[PDB]
Amino acid sequence: GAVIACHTKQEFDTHMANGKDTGKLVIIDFTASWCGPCRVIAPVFAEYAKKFPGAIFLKVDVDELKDVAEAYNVEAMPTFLFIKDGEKVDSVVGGRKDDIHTKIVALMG
Repeated sequence: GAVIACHTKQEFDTHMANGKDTGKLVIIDFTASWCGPCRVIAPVFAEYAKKFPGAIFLKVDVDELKDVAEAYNVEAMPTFLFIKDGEKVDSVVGGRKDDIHTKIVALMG
């Protein structure tokens, strides 16, 4: 149960495809190194990955994958997107710890 940093669009796509194929919830943390709030939520997101080995936890640095961030209309940092069966199903804008846990548990079933 580990957070996977996706450093290329190709890396992002292969893990996204794995989640779609296996029916697992995928949670993307859209983050930046300049971002204070992102730094704060980072260890919490890492801990969720350990607690939920049944879901896939991806990290996307918005300045590294500018095209992926744009595709997801990322307009505040951090933004967490929840993907299920290929589609966005939910989001959390900001380091809202409890909200993130709640949605993981609810969406995983």
